[PDB]
Amino acid sequence: MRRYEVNIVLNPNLDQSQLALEKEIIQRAAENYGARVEKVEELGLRRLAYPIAKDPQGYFLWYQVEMPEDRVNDLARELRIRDNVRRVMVVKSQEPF
Repeated sequence: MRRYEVNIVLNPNLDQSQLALEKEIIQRAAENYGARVEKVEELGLRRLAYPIAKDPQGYFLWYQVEMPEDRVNDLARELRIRDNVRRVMVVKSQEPF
C-alpha cells in the first residue's frame, strides 16, 4: 500500500444532489479498488488552466487515499469514464495529513 492524492475536477454546473451522487460513486470506486479513503476536501469552484468541455471553470475535490500501487491506474481510468468528471490527476503523497 502507498499514499496518494487524487485531484478531481467536476462539471461546475451540478446541483448539490448530483454532486453528492458523484462523491458517492467516487468513494465506492475507491473502495472497490482497495483504497482506504483517509481525507476528502471539497475545494469548490476554480478557474481551470485551460477550458475543458468548453467550460473555463471546474468544481474541485481532493482525496488522500492509501491503496495498492498496482491498482492506481485502473482506479483513475474508472473515475474518468463518468461524464461529469472533467479531469483526474493522481500524485504520490509527499506531506500527508
